[PDB]
Amino acid sequence: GASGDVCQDCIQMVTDIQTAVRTNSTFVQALVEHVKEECDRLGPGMADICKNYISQYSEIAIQMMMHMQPKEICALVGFCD
Amino acid sequence: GDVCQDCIQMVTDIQTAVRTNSTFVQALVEHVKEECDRLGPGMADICKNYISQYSEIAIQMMMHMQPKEICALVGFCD
Ligand SMILES: CCN(CC)CCC[C@@H](C)Nc1ccnc2cc(Cl)ccc12
Repeated sequence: GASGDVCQDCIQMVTDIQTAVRTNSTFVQALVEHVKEECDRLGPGMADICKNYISQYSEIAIQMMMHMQPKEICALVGFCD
Repeated sequence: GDVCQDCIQMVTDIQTAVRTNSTFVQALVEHVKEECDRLGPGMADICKNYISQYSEIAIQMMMHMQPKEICALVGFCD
């Protein structure tokens, strides 16, 4: 059903994200920089803290993500199971 | 390019799931709240409260945005 379609879509997306992290040298940098820019949407005070949190934990989060299976990442976010 | 299209496909199906499955949103929000426990004591409650404060906003914004817009917002497209 529809929930089942979302799960498979997530597995497909996550598999390709991992292939991008391994084969595209500018992928991670472009994503992290973009998410830092999105911190501006939260507030004047919140944006500075948000940007600092991403800078601090981005590498570890990507490294953690890379040692997980696509279905595990999707089950973690809630798109699978 | 593949990631962008995968995101558009996933987001289109999420919007279909929200419109056709009456328990989808509730199950997702409750699941993400349960995942806050991985942050351990102290941080778990702060995380659960952030979910309870932004879930409606995030879901409504997501339901009124096009799949490509949501994907460009997260950074998977453009
Ligand atoms: C929320 C914190 N995140 C960082 C992204 C840590 C992710 C750690 C866990 C869930 N992932 C996992 C990593 C490795 N094996 C697993 C096996 C099972 Cl059954 C479930 C989850 C697993």
